[PDB]
Amino acid sequence: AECSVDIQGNDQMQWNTNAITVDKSCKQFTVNLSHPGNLPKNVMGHNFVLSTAADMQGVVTDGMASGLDKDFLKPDDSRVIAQTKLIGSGEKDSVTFDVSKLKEGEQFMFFCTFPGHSALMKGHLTLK
Amino acid sequence: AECSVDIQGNDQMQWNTNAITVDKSCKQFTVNLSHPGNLPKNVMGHNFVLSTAADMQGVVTDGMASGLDKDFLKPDDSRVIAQTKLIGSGEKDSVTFDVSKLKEGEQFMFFCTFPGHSALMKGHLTLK
Ligand SMILES: [Cu+2]
Ligand SMILES: [Cu+2]
Repeated sequence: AECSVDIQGNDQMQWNTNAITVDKSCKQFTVNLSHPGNLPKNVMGHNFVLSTAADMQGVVTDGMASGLDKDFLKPDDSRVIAQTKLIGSGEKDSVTFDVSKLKEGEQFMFFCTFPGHSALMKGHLTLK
Repeated sequence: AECSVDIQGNDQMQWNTNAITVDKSCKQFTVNLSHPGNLPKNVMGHNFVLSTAADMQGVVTDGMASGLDKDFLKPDDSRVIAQTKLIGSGEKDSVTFDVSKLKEGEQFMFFCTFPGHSALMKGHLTLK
C-alpha cells in the first residue's frame, strides 16, 4: 500500500533519513520534500534528486554549473530519475515517478545538488 | 543463480566493478578478490569489506587505528558482514558469507579500509 515517503532537509545540511525503500507493489512512488529550517533558498536551499549511484557525481557536478536560478540541476539531465524544485525554509515540493524507472539490480542514491550539500545530504534508495 | 563475484582492486585504487547484486536464490555468496596491480601491500593493499551503508563510516574509522599489521580493520567488528584479508600485487583472497546476513530492502556497501582508499573504492551491494 505505502508508495510515498516524507523527507526533510534542515539548516544543518542533514536529511532526516538516508535510506528510502520502494515497495515493488508500487507502480508510482512519491517523495514529499519539506524544509523545516529558517534559512532561505540562497543560503540553505535543498532539492531531492534521485539517480543511479554511478550517475550521482556527474549530476552533482553539472548541477553546480547550472546555478541557483536553475535549482543547481542541468536542464533535461537524462541521468535524473526524479527531482524536486530547490526549496527554502517553510517550503515543500513533491515528485512522483514511475517505479518502472528503477531497474532491479541497479543501486540508487538521492542527494541535494546545492553546492557542497551532497557530501552530507546523500542517501540510498532500494526496492523491497 | 551466480552465487559468487570476482572483484579486482588495482594500482589506481579502482574496483573493476562498483555494483554487486546478490540473487535471493543464493543461500551463500562468495567474493573472490584479486590484486591485478604491481604495488605491494604496504603501498596499495586492498581488502573487500561488506557492511550496511550506515556502518561503513564507523568500520573505516575504527579500521585506521588497527594499522597495516591488522589489515586496517577493527578485530571482531560485528558491523562487518564479510571481509577478505588485505592483499598486495598478485595475491588473491575469497570470502563466503550467508545471504541471510543481507535484508531485501537494506543498502550495503563494500569498500577497502586501507586509509584513503574508501573515497575511490566504495561500491553498492543489494539483495535482488
Ligand atoms: Cu541542500
Ligand atoms: Cu585498497
